[PDB]
Amino acid sequence: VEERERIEKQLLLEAERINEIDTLAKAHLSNHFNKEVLLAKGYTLKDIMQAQRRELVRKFVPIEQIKAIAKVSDISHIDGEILEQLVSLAKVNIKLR
Amino acid sequence: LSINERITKELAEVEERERIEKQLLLEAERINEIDTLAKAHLSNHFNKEVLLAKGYTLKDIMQAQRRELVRKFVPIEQIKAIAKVSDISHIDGEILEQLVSLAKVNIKLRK
Amino acid sequence: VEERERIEKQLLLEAERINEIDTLAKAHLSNHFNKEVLLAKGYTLKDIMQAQRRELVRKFVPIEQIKAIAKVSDISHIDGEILEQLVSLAKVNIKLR
Amino acid sequence: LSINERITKELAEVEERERIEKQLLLEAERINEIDTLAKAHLSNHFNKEVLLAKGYTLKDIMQAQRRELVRKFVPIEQIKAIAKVSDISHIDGEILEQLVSLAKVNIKLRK
Amino acid sequence: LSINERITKELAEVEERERIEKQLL
Repeated sequence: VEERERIEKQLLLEAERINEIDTLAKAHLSNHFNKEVLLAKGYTLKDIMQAQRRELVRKFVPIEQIKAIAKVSDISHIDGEILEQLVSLAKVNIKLR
Repeated sequence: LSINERITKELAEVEERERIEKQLLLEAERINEIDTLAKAHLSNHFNKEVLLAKGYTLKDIMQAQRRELVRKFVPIEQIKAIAKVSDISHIDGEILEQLVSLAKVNIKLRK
Repeated sequence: VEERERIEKQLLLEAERINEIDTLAKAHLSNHFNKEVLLAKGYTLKDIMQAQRRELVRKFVPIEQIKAIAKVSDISHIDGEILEQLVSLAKVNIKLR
Repeated sequence: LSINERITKELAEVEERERIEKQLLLEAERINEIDTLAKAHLSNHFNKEVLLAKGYTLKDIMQAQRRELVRKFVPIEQIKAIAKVSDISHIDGEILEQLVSLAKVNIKLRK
Repeated sequence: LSINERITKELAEVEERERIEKQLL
């Protein structure tokens, strides 16, 4: 049953990550990307989270890093570990901001 | 081996050599970029001539120049975030390529 | 996989040789023999390099050495180790020049 | 052995002797050139007579004269480049022929 | 001994002599 215990551990980890992302996004980007209205428009939870992450990168991370570190200007299809690096850089940017 | 098997082998052989030629051009551009960066942003003591006199491979010279440029331009926090560690002594590779891209962005915005 | 590693070593060696030859040639012979225009005219990379080497010999190395050391006046067909000796002598000549 | 086999053997035998005769003429011209060079550019102590008195083969005399001419005329850098080494003590041969050709070029341009 | 180990030793050697010179002054 400890397998489900560790699954629940990871569930809590990603839920806390989602909560942090949402809280920091609400005070930074807009109310138009709130979870309720995004769900009403018909987006899944993971899609909502990744869209919010990409918008976060499109606010703090400058474009030049995107076309150099992420190798593409459009964050529309870069998702993955590169997106993790981008959101880490965005966190650094908002820290220094 | 019919005619189609001849054509496909010929085309694959030609494409392989074309890709190799493109790789050679890419390596030449990499060497030129390393030369320009070392001349413009790093001290004379890191010139290829004196480093080669000390008995270092070309690739070692390239990665040393890259590691020095990252420390000079990229802040320590960005290194600790992207590379996940402070030390760049064992980060040569694709992560080093991302770091030098960030250093190029830093020098572009600095000017 | 180390066989490909040494192949890449030799690739870097010849790429550095090509880069050095090109850089020294551009400032010495002409812009007409630039890699871009030579490629546009339809010459392979090795053909471009050997043509640049022969032109280099035709600039620094005097003709008498060519018909004595290389045994022929025309560098058009001498390519090989003799061409290596000729380009070495050209390097010596540009050093003393 | 038919008639054609007779003709081809006869022609090959004749050509072999002609090539040998040409080789003998080439050796005579080589000896004449060595004599002229030793007389014109090298000291009397390297004359064939005194060297032979010291118990040296003819070929040794030729290569010694050549080695001395290369040092006298050809600069040390050209020797280190073409012959890949500074010492000419173990470079007798085709490389020595190239070196003496360069020495002939040097003496021609000197005048 | 890599390149970094050369640079750090060189800089430390230079700084030591500079401190000695300051001590002499």
